Order: sequence, then C-alpha cells, then structure tokens
Amino acid sequence: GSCKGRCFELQEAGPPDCRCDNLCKSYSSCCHDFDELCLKTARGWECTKDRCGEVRNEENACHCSEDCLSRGDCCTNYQVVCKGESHWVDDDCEEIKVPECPAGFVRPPLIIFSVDGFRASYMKKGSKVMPNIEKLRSCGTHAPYMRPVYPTKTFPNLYTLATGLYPESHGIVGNSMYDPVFDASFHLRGREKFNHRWWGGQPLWITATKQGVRAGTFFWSVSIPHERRILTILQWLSLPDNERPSVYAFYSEQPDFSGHKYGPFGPEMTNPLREIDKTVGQLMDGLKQLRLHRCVNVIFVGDHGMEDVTCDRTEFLSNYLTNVDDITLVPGTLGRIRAKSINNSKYDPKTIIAALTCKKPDQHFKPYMKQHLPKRLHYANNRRIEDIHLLVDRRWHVARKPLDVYKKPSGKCFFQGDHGFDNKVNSMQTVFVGYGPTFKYRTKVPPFENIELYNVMCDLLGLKPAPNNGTHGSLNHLLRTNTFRPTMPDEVSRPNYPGIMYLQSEFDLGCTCDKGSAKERHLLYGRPAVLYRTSYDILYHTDFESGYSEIFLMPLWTSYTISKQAEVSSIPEHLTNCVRPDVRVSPGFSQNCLAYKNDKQMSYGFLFPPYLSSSPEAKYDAFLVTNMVPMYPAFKRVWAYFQRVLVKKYASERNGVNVISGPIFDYNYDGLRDTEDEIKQYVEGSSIPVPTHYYSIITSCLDFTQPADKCDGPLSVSSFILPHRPDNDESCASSEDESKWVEELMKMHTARVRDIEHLTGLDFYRKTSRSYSEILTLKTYLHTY
Ligand SMILES: *[C@@H]1O[C@H](CO)[C@@H](O[C@@H]2O[C@H](CO)[C@@H](O[C@@H]3O[C@H](CO)[C@@H](O)[C@H](O)[C@H]3NC(C)=O)[C@H](O)[C@H]2NC(C)=O)[C@H](O)[C@H]1NC(C)=O
Ligand SMILES: CC(C)CCC[C@@H](C)[C@H]1CC[C@H]2[C@@H]3[C@H](O)C=C4C[C@@H](O)CC[C@]4(C)[C@H]3CC[C@]12C
Ligand SMILES: [Ca+2]
Ligand code: NA
Ligand code: NA
Ligand SMILES: [Zn+2]
Ligand SMILES: [Zn+2]
Ligand SMILES: [Zn+2]
Ligand SMILES: [Zn+2]
Ligand SMILES: [Zn+2]
Ligand SMILES: [Zn+2]
Ligand SMILES: [Zn+2]
Ligand SMILES: [Zn+2]
Ligand SMILES: [Zn+2]
Repeated sequence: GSCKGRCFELQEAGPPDCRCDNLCKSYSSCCHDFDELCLKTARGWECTKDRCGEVRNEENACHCSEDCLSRGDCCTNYQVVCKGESHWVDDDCEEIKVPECPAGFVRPPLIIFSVDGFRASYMKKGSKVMPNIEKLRSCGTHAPYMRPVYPTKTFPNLYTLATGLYPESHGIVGNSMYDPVFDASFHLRGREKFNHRWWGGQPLWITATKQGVRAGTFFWSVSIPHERRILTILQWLSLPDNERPSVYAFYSEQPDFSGHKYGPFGPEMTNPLREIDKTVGQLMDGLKQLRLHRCVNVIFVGDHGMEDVTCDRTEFLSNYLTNVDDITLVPGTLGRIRAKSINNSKYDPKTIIAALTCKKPDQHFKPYMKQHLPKRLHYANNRRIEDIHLLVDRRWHVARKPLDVYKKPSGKCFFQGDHGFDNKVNSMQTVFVGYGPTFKYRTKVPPFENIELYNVMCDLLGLKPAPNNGTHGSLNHLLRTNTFRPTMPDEVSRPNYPGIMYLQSEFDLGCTCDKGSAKERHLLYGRPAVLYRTSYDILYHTDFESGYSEIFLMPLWTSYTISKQAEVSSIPEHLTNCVRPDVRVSPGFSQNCLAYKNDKQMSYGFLFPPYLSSSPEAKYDAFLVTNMVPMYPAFKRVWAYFQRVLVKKYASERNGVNVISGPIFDYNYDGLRDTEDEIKQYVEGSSIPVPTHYYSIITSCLDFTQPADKCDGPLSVSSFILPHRPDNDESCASSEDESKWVEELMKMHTARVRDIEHLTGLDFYRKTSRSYSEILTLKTYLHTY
C-alpha cells in the first residue's frame, strides 16, 4: 500500500501493507511511494542560516524547524548553525566515566561504524584530513592496527566481526565460493547471498534478538545515501523505550572504492577520507544534538587494509599448468583451485601442487594443500574451502590466463589497489577505534585479531556470546568496565610421578647405546594442565622436564631453559645413534628402535636437544627413549637447525629463553586435538603415532635486562607450529644453507600459544606472576616479523 510514516520500519510481527525497510530496494520489493516519503532529498542534508526556524516543510530531506529536535529529524548541523553551538570535533574531548544516557535507556547503545578497506596507515594523515576520526582515535581506545582474518576480503571479515568465528566455521570463506552440498555458487553481486543457507554461526544481530536486545537493521540498499543512513540511525535512537534498538550498524564502501581505483598511496585518497570524516562528524554532531555523544559506544572498525597492486604484477596459472581449462580458479589476491567436475576433468591434487612448486626464481605465489597452510590462518576446515590453495605475494595478483586481465583502452590498468593477502601482511592491517563510556580514555592497546571483537561487543551489550573462536577475556584491557572474568580451566588428567620401577633387564627392544627442586629452573610457568582424559607421567632430568604420555608413547610437552651464555656442544661420535631405556616407564609403554629400523621413511628426533646439555654426564639423559619422537629425515633438517643454532641465537638476543616443545596430531585439520581414533599414521609395524606438527613456545623477559629465569614483569613469547612433512618442498631455497631458509619457514608458521592449546589439549602459563587476563593476551599474540 503506502509507506506513510513507517519509513525504514523495524516491524517484527508483520508490516501492514507492503515493504518499507532499509533492504526493500535490493531484495524483494517496496511500496510505490518509498522514494518520495522515505528518500526525501530537498534542500540537501545541511541547514542554512536562511532556513533556521522554518515551518515544517516535510518534503525536505532534514528539517531546520524548531520542532525537529522533538521528532529527531533535524539536519546534523542544526544546533551549530541555528543555535550557535560548536561542532563536536571542535570540543576538547572530556573523559566519559559513566554513560550519560536518557532516562529510559537500559544499556548504552552500540553503533558499529564499519569502513571498507580502511588501511591502518591512513590514520597518519592527521587532523587536516580527518579531524573527526582523529578525535575518536586520540580520545578513545585505539590499537595501532587490527589484524583481519584470512582471506582479508570484505564478506569473510565483516561476518567474522559479527560472529567471532573463523571463516571456516561461519561459512563465508570468501566473497566467491562454491558449496558442493548445495551445488551452487555465492557472490557479492547477486540474490544468492540473501539465502540463509550460506550463513552459519550466530551473528550479533541474531545473538541480541534471541536474548531480548533489539537490533536495528544493519544493512542498507546501495541506493540509500550515506546521509540518509545516518539520519535513519539518529531517528531510531529517538524511538520510545520499548521500540528503540540497542545496537546499530553503519557501513561505508569507502575508502575501498577509491583505494581500488587510485591505490593506497595516491594523493586522490584524501578526498574519500575527508568524506568519511564528514560522515563521522555528521553522526557525532547528530549524537551531540541528541545529547547521546557521551552515552553511545562507537566502534570505528575496518574490515581490511589496502595494498598497491597493478595489472602489471599478475602471475598466470597458464604459465605453470598444462591445461587450465579443466580447473576452476578463484583468482586475485589469493588462489583457490577445484576441479570442473566434468566427466573427465582428469585432475590430481598433488600433481597440480607439484606443477606450481618453486618453478620460477622470483615466484610470487606458493601452492598449499589446505591442510598444510599455516595453522594460524585456520582456513583448512570447510566443505567450501578447496583442497588446493595459493598464498599470493603482497602487491601481486594471480589469474588463470592472461586474457583475464582487464585494462582501460589506454595503457593503464583499471585498478591500482587490492586486498585479500595473508593477514600478517602489514598493508592488510586495518583500523580499530573504540569511543564511549565503556571504552578506556586516551588509551593505546596492542594490536589484536578481529575474531576477538564479537566477545567484546557482546560484553558491551550484556549478551552471552555464542560459541566462537575469540578468547573471552583477552581484550579486557580495552574496556574500563563490563569486563568478562575468565577462569583458568580445570585440569582433567592428573600425572603420575614414577620412580625406578623396572630392571633395565627387560628393556632395549632393538636400541643400543655406548627430583623436583632443580627442574624448577626449567619449568618457569608451572606445568601444563592436560584438559583431556589420558594417562601420563612427569619425568625429571638435570636439563629438562617432560610430561610423557603412556598412551601416545611420547611426551606431550618438554620444558627447558637456556641461558644467554650457554654453550652449544656437538653430539659425540659414540652417542650419535644412542637410545637408552627409561627405567621409570614400563617397556610396554615405551617406544622401541625396531619400529624405526623397519620404517624406511621415518627417523627419530629428541624434544630436548643434546646440543645444549649442561655436562657430559647430563647428555645421557637427552638420549632416553622417553625424550624421543618420530621425525621424518627432511623435518630433522629444520628441527636440528632450530635446536642447535636458533635456540642459542634466541637466548643470546633475549637474555635467555624457556622452550616448551612437543607433538601435535590434527589429521582431520579441524584445528583441534585428535583423539586416538582419528590418528591415521603410525610408525611401521608399531603403535607409535606420527605427529602432523611440532610446536615450540619460546618465552623470555620483555625487559631484556633481566634473564628469562629471573623475570619480574611481562613476558615476551614467540611460538610456532611447524608442519611435520616428509619433504621441504615448501621451502624453495632448502637446497642452500639452512641459514637461508629455515628461519624464513619458521616465521611463516608463527602461531598463537592459543593455537597450540587447541591442537594439544594443554593449558600453559598456569603459574605466573601476571594476571590471567594479561596471560590471555599473551596467548593470543602473533609475532608477525
Ligand atoms: C571455532 O569455534 C567453533 C564453535 O563455534 C568450533 O567448532 C565447534 O567444534 C565442536 C567440537 O566438538 C563441535 O561440537 C560438536 O557439537 C555437536 C552438537 O550437535 C555434537 O556433534 C558434539 O557436541 C560435537 N561434535 C563432536 C564430533 O565432538 C561444534 O559443533 C563446532 N561448532 C560449529 C559451529 O561447527 C571450532 O572448533 C573453533 N575453531 C578452533 C580452531 O578452535
Ligand atoms: C549488499 C547489500 C544489498 C546488503 C546485503 C545484505 C545481506 C548480506 C544480509 C541481509 C539479511 C541478512 C541475513 C539476515 O539478517 C538473517 C540471518 C540469519 C542468521 O542466523 C544468519 C545470517 C543471516 C542469514 C543474514 C545474512 C546476511 C543477510 C542476507
Ligand atoms: Ca582434530
Ligand atoms: Na628409516
Ligand atoms: Na624443496
Ligand atoms: Zn529520490
Ligand atoms: Zn593534506
Ligand atoms: Zn571490504
Ligand atoms: Zn575491496
Ligand atoms: Zn599419494
Ligand atoms: Zn583454497
Ligand atoms: Zn626376550
Ligand atoms: Zn595431539
Ligand atoms: Zn604453521
């Protein structure tokens, strides 16, 4: 029928006549009078001194009559031009200790101001370009940058912000994606994205609605001007108590559109950055007009950054594969390949991997089986994530064939910037600013991941978060109140402490070789808790302590401390192939050397390095069968270099380091610790499981003037999850000296301590002088280099 009076309605029971909401233009339909009653534009969007005190001319976009403040439909500059007040940006920011909200407000509202493609570096253009945004940053809580999820695209990141899930869990693994169960494709442009079958998890607007918290319509048809969106949000905030939503969302497609066109370093970028700042100012002027500028929590958040890319820098699969017409490629700043699924696609995953592996000297992309991607990306577990993946170098593109490159008729590309690269790339980092009563005042917080924001916004709204992948409590330092109180998880499996129980006479099944007060110097942060049911033993030695699993026949963790001045010894010739039985552990619960001799592809290594033994007598402990783990010979090149060369180097740089190393089983690549039933590989003819990865947590003192074992204040951690591979094809320069490639491989596979905890069932840093919230921040820190 008619949209009279009910423009941008939030009807839940049932709109009477037609459709009049924000998303009626794009999807479904609208009434006929929508564009006049609801999309008024007369006089523009700012008040003139000529029209101050006007008579309510309803046809106007916004009103400058004195009755506008009652209905909340004034122009955002009405108080400034018609009542002599100042702009919000011209006021000195005053510390907001408590929310200054109207009488009926039950919780301080949350407005999410999302900007598409706002590079974190844009914040340095200063107040001459973005005075409003600079006031939000300098007076609220801001990080230097926020880390998006991989892929660093719009839809995966905006939905990750709304759900707190990795894209592999909430389902929006890309702007483009194919679902084999649906047998359909999903795209930014289309009506398919409106179908609810694509969206997993529980987004914030659903979490709020299910718990009684009203949410305004987060989305807007593209034909709704930004000034009308701001005016609509301010009109909703003037609704009565029983109808007023508590959470709102404003999304701007800029500066993404200009960043794509002119690049991130173009002088033209100051024009859209000014228009965004004016939209922010219109919102803050409108909130000050409603006296809500010291009541509402405002989150100025971006989805991803922006990198200089050009048509010039494009890699083509036709330069690597013989036939590219039998595969489908999701191209651009990333690569996802799948079979055309025709009758005879004739397609082999690792054959295509092999054809893409280290073929050109300056190759600007690397192929991966999705299971072998760096575990920090968490982009391996979804039916919509193809098995083959390409990590594209920053500043570069990957395409199927050269004809796919679209350029202007002139000798110039259509785009100068793009986005979607690895989320540790500095140009992909985006902006986070929190401004309001619940956020801290003039506070700078360390960079963090956007998966953590859903928990925070649930805390800001009094909502119990749906199960997600943020670490609840790791961002408490952002808020001045309403924090979540994290609890250290209960230990599930309690260790045995075995003494000398066996005679060594019923031992050495194929092997040959020619307590608690001195090991505390190696277990600085308490023993890790085993959060799953298992049987395991604590083993003490002069140089290291270990939690040996009687089930997996190997330690779950091995802890030891190396000092700045520790000297590296070699492995003696008479001890190179020495393995000694451990009289504390039953022979039936120990590994045996017969299995390694029979397994022609599996060697063995040691979790504690014999290279760092404190004395010749102590070195015999490092060769115990309980310190031994299965290791491919190709992996031993990485492990031996790390143990012999890098541990000493790190200890000399960081004034000593404490190292915790152990195995990882993830055969179903869900990022979670495997049970026995899921382990799919053992050492030949034995029950010794093979780890898919090996982790190490290298902790030292943040204050490098104090040694690692005498550290007072905060800790400095760098962890990694190295893939246990029978080859080093991931490292193109592995033929050269290990000093050229081993550390580059380890930096690529950096990881959160939290990532290691998901994959092991262990819980670290349980005995520290720091608060648990501070430790949760430590566990969620990524050394990106
Ligand atoms: C990111 O968060 C996700 C939760 O939002 C985690 O995914 C969850 O993993 C759980 C592992 O047990 C699944 O539990 C299953 O729940 C169903 C309920 O009907 C039951 O089968 C079982 O309780 C359980 N299944 C098994 C085999 O134990 C959750 O279903 C699952 N959640 C979703 C939404 O899929 C991710 O693991 C987590 N990612 C990381 C890296 O930690
Ligand atoms: C590009 C513009 C036209 C805007 C497009 C908006 C579009 C992506 C939005 C509009 C409606 C959204 C769905 C709706 O809010 C409800 C749900 C249920 C919830 O449990 C999961 C998310 C889902 C399906 C929303 C997905 C995003 C939609 C389609
Ligand atoms: Ca698993
Ligand atoms: Na062998
Ligand atoms: Na190689
Ligand atoms: Zn119009
Ligand atoms: Zn300038
Ligand atoms: Zn975007
Ligand atoms: Zn973009
Ligand atoms: Zn094979
Ligand atoms: Zn892929
Ligand atoms: Zn015998
Ligand atoms: Zn495991
Ligand atoms: Zn990794």
